[PDB]
Amino acid sequence: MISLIAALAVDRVIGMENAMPWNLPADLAWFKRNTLNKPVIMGRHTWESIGRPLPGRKNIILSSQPGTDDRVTWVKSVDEAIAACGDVPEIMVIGGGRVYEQFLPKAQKLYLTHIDAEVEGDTHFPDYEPDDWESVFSEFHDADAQNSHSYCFEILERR
Ligand SMILES: NC(=O)c1ccc[n+]([C@@H]2O[C@H](COP(=O)([O-])OP(=O)(O)OC[C@H]3O[C@@H](n4cnc5c(N)ncnc54)[C@H](OP(=O)(O)O)[C@@H]3O)[C@@H](O)[C@H]2O)c1
Ligand SMILES: Nc1nc(=O)c2nc(CNc3ccc(C(=O)N[C@@H](CCC(=O)O)C(=O)O)cc3)cnc2[nH]1
Ligand SMILES: [Mn+2]
Ligand SMILES: [Mn+2]
Ligand SMILES: [Mn+2]
Ligand SMILES: [Mn+2]
Repeated sequence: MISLIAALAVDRVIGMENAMPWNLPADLAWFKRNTLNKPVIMGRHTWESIGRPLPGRKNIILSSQPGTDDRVTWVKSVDEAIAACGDVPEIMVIGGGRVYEQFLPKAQKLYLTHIDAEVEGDTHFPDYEPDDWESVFSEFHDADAQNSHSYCFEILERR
């Protein structure tokens, strides 16, 4: 099973200038809990944005060019990325925009954080057809002293 996990600001913005400009510790904790001990697939731009391997996960990087770091697994196509994960129950695709576009048709589950923040950005999460997805979990949180915007965690499953 393939799942996508992402955090979206208003208008589905996910990034600006290869960065995420907000800081929401509760969302990073949600990301860690839902990805730990699973393989994570990311594109090369997101690998450069993160800047180091994510511990406790098999890190698979999609790039057309040879890898430059043997602490992670480099693959050259979607099918190779999937095969490199092996026979696991759940593969997590962690972006960025172009990678989400390629895996969305193959995904059964979306883990989305909706952040109430207006962000100039240059990368968006793909348009997804709402009729194809059922919301199976949602949890709203107001802003607090650690998290400066309100946010909504949602899990959607393909119908
Ligand atoms: N808010 C969130 O949840 C979230 C999550 C992830 C990322 N982001 C943000 O998203 C932005 C990066 O997204 P992006 O769309 O620019 O880049 P991306 O999807 O991270 O990376 C695209 C790169 O991945 C490689 N790639 C993708 N598909 C491939 C394929 N089928 N075969 C081979 N290589 C493939 C290519 O690398 P080569 O050029 O090396 O071939 C391509 O240029 C940043 O702003 C980051 O902060 C946000
Ligand atoms: N919901 C969500 N939030 C994100 O921030 C996010 N980020 C990415 C890509 N970027 C990043 C950037 C940093 C870290 C990171 O530092 N993660 C640590 C934090 C653990 C914690 O804060 O408790 C990790 O071990 O996962 C992960 C992904 C992909 N999907 C996401 N999905
Ligand atoms: Mn092929
Ligand atoms: Mn197999
Ligand atoms: Mn949203
Ligand atoms: Mn806000």
